Amino acid sequence: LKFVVSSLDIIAAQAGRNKQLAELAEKALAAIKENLPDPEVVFAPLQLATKSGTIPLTTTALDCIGKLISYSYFSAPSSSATQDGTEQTPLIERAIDTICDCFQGETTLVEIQLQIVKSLLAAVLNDKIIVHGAGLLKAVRQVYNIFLLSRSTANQQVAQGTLTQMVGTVFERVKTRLHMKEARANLGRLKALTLKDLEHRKSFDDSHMGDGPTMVSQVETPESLDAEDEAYIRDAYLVFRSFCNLSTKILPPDLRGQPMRSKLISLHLIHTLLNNHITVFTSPLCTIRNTKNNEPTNFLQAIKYYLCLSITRNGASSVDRVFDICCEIFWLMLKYMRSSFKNEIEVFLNEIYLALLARRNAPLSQKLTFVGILKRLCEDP
Amino acid sequence: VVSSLDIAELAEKALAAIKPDPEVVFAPLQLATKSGTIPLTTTALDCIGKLISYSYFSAPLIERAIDTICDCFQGETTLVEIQLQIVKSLLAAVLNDKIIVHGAGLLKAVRQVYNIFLLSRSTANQQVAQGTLTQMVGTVFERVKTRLHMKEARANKLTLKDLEHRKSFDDSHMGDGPTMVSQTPESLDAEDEAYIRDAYLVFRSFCNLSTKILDLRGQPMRSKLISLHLIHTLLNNHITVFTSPLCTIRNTKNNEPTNFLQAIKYYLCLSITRNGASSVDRVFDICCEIFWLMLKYMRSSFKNEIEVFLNEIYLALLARRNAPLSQKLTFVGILKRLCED
Repeated sequence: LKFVVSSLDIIAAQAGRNKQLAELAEKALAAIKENLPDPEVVFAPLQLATKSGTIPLTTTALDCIGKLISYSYFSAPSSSATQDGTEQTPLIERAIDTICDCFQGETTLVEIQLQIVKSLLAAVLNDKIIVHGAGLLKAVRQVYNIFLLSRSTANQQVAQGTLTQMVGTVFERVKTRLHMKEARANLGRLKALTLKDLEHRKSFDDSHMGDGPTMVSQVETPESLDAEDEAYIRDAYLVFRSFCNLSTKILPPDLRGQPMRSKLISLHLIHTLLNNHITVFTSPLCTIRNTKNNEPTNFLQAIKYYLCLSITRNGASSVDRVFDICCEIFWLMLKYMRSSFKNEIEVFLNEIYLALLARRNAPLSQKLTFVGILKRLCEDP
Repeated sequence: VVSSLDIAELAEKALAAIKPDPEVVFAPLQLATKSGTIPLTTTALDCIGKLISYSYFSAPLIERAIDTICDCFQGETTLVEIQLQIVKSLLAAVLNDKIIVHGAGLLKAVRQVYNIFLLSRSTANQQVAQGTLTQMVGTVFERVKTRLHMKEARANKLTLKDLEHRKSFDDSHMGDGPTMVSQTPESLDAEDEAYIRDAYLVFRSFCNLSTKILDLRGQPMRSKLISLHLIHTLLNNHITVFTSPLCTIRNTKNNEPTNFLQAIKYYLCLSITRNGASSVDRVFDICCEIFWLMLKYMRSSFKNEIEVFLNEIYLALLARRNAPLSQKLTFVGILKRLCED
């Protein structure tokens, strides 16, 4: 649009002692006058301006970059054999990297931190573009890192909110894809053991799944529907696995510290995703491909190791907030996964919860919370 | 005493012999009981029971007197007054001020009163039988408590079906035991042990009676319920006897001491295994109470079995959607007792 032009006017005006910057800006403004151009000619002064680390070069640049990514201006590398050379230089991973690189720890200016959270949000969660792979997971991790590392309470909060919206969206998109999948299956029919053992029980191989490039979808053949479904589901699995892993750290006797805040946001996000999208987890149509043999595997069976690991490490915590969030996760597992998790449920009941009830010096509130979970299970299915 | 004998040939022969030797008095009394009428049988039983309450019949002579008493019961067609008198005379025989009978003699009396309770048609008779039965077994265990009390002073993978084949203590051909009477460590050991074999035999008998596989007022269910009730009463009222590490019973094979709890383990677990998951709420609730006692006092000794019961019976129940809500809530209440203990 023209926000591109206002951005370049501000950048060229505020360039100051940086001649190269002014020159790239003006070169871009000139190139626009033929009404747009080569993505790189517009992207060069934006990128450079983000590297000054001052206001308003950096904030204006970040704003422009996020909006340009959301308008599908930038694209990802392709492996189509029908490309003729005329295609633009793919720049989306680089645009997202440029945004992410502006956060360099707690000394980064608070206005810039905020602008980074908003630009990643605009890049990742918009109405025209779906980003998959490394770019998405980088945006998500960067918003988390700002939540964890900023010394601004305000920024910690907007980051928490934005992170929640992002992980929520990744799973909502998967839920939509499964809904479509089941509609297609229906249409198709119409026409006619200890606690210590659980840390070493990983049936699903997920080596190098975090790897792989950024892809982009805009908003016909079953092979293609299956591959898209795989993209969506893989985003989901990587997000979920990430939070289980963050939840598994062991702490000694802390609530405003980074370790405890990390454990809490991880457990909270795991619980929220389970509660709001339990059908994504339990559907026998939800399938992700193993890395070793490329054989399709049930989603629940694939995340099982990480879920049980999160509970193994955090159940029986002496911190009541952590104990409570595990109780709720365990409730979901007890209610919607009795069959798939039968043995694990048995271990958690014997070695963590009943063990706690039998313990004489154990906090009474915790005991009552657990027993309350049992009563809730009696009065539901 | 003489009045009883005054109230055909043997009778007067006894009176003549008084001018006394036990057999001459025991002969007409025994014969009189076989009449099956009032007031012959009632008076004879009355007298025999009183004599056993005394030490006239003694340390086998007590067993024959008790046999004669027990033989007066031939089922529900037996006259009600005779039933009641039998219950009272057996009470007087087991619970008196001077004499404690051990072994078969004890075990014969207790089984008989139980049977009267099971077979009588008199609500009154079955109830008084129940009360006396409870008092008998309670008294046996109380006696053991006293003996242990003296003794410390003087000293100073695994499943529900495997539990049916896990018997570490062998009591094959342990038998009822010989009849003995109570009013130098070896004599003391013989005595402490005397009490302990009595207790073990009672408890085993009741677990066994509880072990049958199957309305609510019929004989099988009333048998099951009274066995479970008594088992629970013994655990609840005399737990220290079960938990005491000095309370020891000698194996039948090699006479090597074994802890009492470890000895009754098989039978207690069998009782829970067979009755734990019953669809009938009374049985379910009583088993729950027993399981509670096992949970509170035998966590160390019974860890694996408790784990088996939790996984295969109670949690299983909690997981079933079509399961009765009342049972689930009874179990969860047990767990909550575990919270606020």
